[PDB]
Amino acid sequence: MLKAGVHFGHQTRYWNPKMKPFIFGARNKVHIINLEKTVPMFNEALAELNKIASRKGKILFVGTKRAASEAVKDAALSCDQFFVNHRWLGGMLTNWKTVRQSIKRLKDLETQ
RNA sequence: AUGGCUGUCGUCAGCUCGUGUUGUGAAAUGUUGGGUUAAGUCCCGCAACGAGCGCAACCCUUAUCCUUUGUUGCCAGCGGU
Ligand SMILES: [Mg+2]
Ligand SMILES: [Mg+2]
Ligand SMILES: [Mg+2]
Ligand SMILES: [Mg+2]
Ligand SMILES: [Mg+2]
Ligand SMILES: [Mg+2]
Ligand SMILES: [Mg+2]
Ligand SMILES: [Mg+2]
Repeated sequence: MLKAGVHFGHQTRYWNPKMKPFIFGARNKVHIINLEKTVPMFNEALAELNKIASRKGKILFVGTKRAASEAVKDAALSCDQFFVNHRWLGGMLTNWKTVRQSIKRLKDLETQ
């Protein structure tokens, strides 16, 4: 059921064809998602995230679009996980060996 | 055939590498873009993240002042010559 609040979908422009099964679609030439399809998927995702946390893992929230910036740092501060709040540095994971020095370099400033 | 040394483009601001990513590949990106600088100088942005040789600084000299020392250098204030 509609556990959600009020979003009823968005993104009138440039709709991706391969998302047709998730589209309900109607008003004011703006697509609206099929929340009936969403709820089982969101619950399934929520259940899985838990399993991971239960084996002790990090989730690394990612959301860099202004609006959500503060929303992310807070949600990630709580739950003691980690987050990326601003521009995602290309290669932040593929070459972790190089960004590691930047972290170590950063740690130096805080201590000094 | 060479070492060493030297001129020259040019004291011009450029030249590259590690990892990552893109391309079948030669390669590309970074190093491009908006401003700015004498400067690849700096800031912002950005599949790039960092680094090196260059630029700048550290060197010599010149322009002001202070402390120390005062002869073979100096003579403001004192004595007569
Ligand atoms: Mg390849
Ligand atoms: Mg170049
Ligand atoms: Mg290039
Ligand atoms: Mg530029
Ligand atoms: Mg430079
Ligand atoms: Mg750049
Ligand atoms: Mg120099
Ligand atoms: Mg006299």
